[PDB]
Amino acid sequence: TLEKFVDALPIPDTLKPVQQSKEKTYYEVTMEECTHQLHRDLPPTRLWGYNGLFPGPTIEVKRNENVYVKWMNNLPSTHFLPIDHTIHEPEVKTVVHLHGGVTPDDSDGYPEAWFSKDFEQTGPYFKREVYHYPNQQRGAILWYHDHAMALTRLNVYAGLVGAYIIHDPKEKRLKLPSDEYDVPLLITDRTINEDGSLFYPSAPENPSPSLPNPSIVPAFCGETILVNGKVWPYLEVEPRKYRFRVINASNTRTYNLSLDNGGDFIQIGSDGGLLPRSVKLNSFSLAPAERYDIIIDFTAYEGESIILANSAGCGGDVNPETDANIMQFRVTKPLAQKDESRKPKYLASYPERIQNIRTLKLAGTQDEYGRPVLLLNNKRWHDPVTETPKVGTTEIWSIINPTRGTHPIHLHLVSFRVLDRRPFDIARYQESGELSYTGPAVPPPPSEKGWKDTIQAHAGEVLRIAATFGPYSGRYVWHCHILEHEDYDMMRPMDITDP
Ligand SMILES: [Cl-]
Ligand SMILES: [Cl-]
Ligand SMILES: [Cl-]
Ligand SMILES: [Cu+2]
Ligand SMILES: [Cu+2]
Ligand SMILES: [Cu+2]
Ligand SMILES: [Cu+2]
Ligand SMILES: [Mg+2]
Ligand SMILES: [Mg+2]
Repeated sequence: TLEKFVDALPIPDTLKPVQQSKEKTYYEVTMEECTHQLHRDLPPTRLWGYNGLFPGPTIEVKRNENVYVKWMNNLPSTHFLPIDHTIHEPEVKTVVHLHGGVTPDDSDGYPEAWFSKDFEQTGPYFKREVYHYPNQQRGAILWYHDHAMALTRLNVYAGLVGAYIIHDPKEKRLKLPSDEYDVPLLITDRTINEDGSLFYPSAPENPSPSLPNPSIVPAFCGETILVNGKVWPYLEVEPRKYRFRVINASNTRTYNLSLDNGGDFIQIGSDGGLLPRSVKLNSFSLAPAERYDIIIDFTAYEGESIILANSAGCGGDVNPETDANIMQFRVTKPLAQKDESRKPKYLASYPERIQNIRTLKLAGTQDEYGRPVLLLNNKRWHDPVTETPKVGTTEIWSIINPTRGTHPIHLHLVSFRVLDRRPFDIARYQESGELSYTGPAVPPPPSEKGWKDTIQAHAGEVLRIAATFGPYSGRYVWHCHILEHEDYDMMRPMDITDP
């Protein structure tokens, strides 16, 4: 397998605007097929990248910065990965979603607002070439990625992911590490052929002769882990505090991260911005689309090499020589100036009436070919909309998971608070539809006491979340963020209504 830790960690450059005034910022980003080497010892890999880069450029904005992005497709008219024509027109369709954006519905990247090459053909909900992001929200780590109907798992795996950071000037008072000591880490697992080409499966394990070819698969676990577009890279760091913006941009894989020297992470932020209080952690779970804003303090580790290790299995136990590793920190860079950054415990203050409660079951069916189809509340993507909360109101969603696995559930537009999780008897529930609890409520850990947009709904548990639906009304979605589930068919429209 590929030799670990021989490539330096790329730091994506920060995108420069086409035009900027004190009241509006305009960006243009083109999706291009490109070639990049993913490891020292590989030929360059064919990729699809925002501005021909993988990951895409990091976009940095301020809170309330009035931003417009013209996202353009300059990709070829055929895909290089296997398309299953049975799960749901040009073959290649794209649309960009700003994950976590508090975004008007026509700029949110609705899966059926897709466009082909040069906007030549467009989906039924296509309305505008230039997206508007008012950024009227808390400072946070966001990210952008492809969201095209039934192609998301392919377009993302091809390389269409990038970080988007919202900076709230008020948070400067905290003196958190910044500028060159504030580094995004976009983690993607991939399987790469000896010739450098990406591998994505064209059929699952099931040997049924019925299956289409290609056929969608239920989950993808990559052989190799990349960070910022390089396999098992190293980052040289000074002996001081750094801020890392940690993004799981993988299709299916969940990571459980630790430092191999026993050092701790200080978590300062979750998907929806800073936590109320920082949390000292020896390890944390990071499912697809979750973000952790962390400080690592290398001050006491001068000279050390420190592995960012993974203990979570994906289709089996981790292999210590491969997916047990993420990247390596080398604390060998000479300290360039005194570290004036801080790691305050007390970060933010967040103070309500519940207007409605909603019960949602994570369900399955089998399709005509015998393949598993994953569903939200036993409905299909194209069923009439059922999640129709009113604008300005707060609901509790009780998400019941009787399946055997965890699903990272994401709601667009909003962030929400976690109330509790509670285990239930699956068999009982499955025969009767009655909830019977096998233990007490588990209140959220400190990591989940702030604002989330993507949340792990564990097997055999009821997860309750509380969300206020706004500020905008219109047509959004919610879905599992395992992309293989999302595409078939664990995604539903969500209408925030306004009389
Ligand atoms: Cl700093
Ligand atoms: Cl985990
Ligand atoms: Cl609101
Ligand atoms: Cu997303
Ligand atoms: Cu999203
Ligand atoms: Cu799922
Ligand atoms: Cu989405
Ligand atoms: Mg740079
Ligand atoms: Mg059924």
